Amino acid sequence: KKIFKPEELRQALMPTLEALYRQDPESLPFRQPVDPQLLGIPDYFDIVKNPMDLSTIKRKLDTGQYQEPWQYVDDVWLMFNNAWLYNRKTSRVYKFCSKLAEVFEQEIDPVMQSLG
Ligand SMILES: CO[C@H]1CC[C@H](n2c([C@@H]3CCCC(=O)N3c3ccc(F)c(F)c3)nc3cc(-c4c(C)noc4C)ccc32)CC1
Repeated sequence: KKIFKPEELRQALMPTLEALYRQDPESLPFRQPVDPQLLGIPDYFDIVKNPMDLSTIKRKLDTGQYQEPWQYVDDVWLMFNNAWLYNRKTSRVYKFCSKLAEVFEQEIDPVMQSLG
């Protein structure tokens, strides 16, 4: 039973977020919030109720909004889940999402090792 102290957590989690950002081009569609007006997809917020993206995860990590690892993981998962939900499996964005989820599953493992 491990309970992370706040700044040990930020230092534990930030490398996993940097690993997502470092995927180029795969992280590019995820670096800023989806703007349905600019992209001419007005149904986006009908399907994606709770948007999430790397810039929002970064800001939340930087402002102590993740008190335990599972809250951070939840938001990362949410940004993947939204992208798989909204996009077709053949699309670049969908395949890029899968690449990032693959990276995340490797990079989050040491933190998970510490918890269990
Ligand atoms: C850096 O400026 C950005 C790059 C990605 C651009 N983009 C693009 C542009 C549109 C024009 C065609 C194209 O190839 N884009 C693009 C550009 C860079 C990419 F890495 C990429 F995978 C796709 N499509 C986006 C889709 C999404 C998306 C997500 C995430 N979930 O549901 C949807 C819909 C998000 C961003 C998309 C928008 C401007």
